[PDB]
Amino acid sequence: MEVKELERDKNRVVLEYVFGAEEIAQAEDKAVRYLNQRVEIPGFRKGRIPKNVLKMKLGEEFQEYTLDFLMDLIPDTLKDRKLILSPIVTERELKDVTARVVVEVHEEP
Repeated sequence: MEVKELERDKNRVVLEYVFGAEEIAQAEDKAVRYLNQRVEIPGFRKGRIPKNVLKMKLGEEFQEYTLDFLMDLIPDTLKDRKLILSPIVTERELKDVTARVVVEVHEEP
């Protein structure tokens, strides 16, 4: 969880929080949990739905939840700062794992 200051308009700042991997795990987990006590899935016991299920039967919604939990860590960061109004959240996004590789090919003619 490393934050980086973008712009500063006198007393109006705009910080950028970027969360680690493990951090997303826990956040994910808080989600998985938070949901189990709120939704029901045809084929599973109450509060027993696996993450693979939710993650696939929730679509980008589960992704939002995971982010929500990641937000909580924020408050506990501005403790030393003397604030006026509660910090707003301009934007946010969760980028899933991804791999890339380019290759060079030669054809006939």
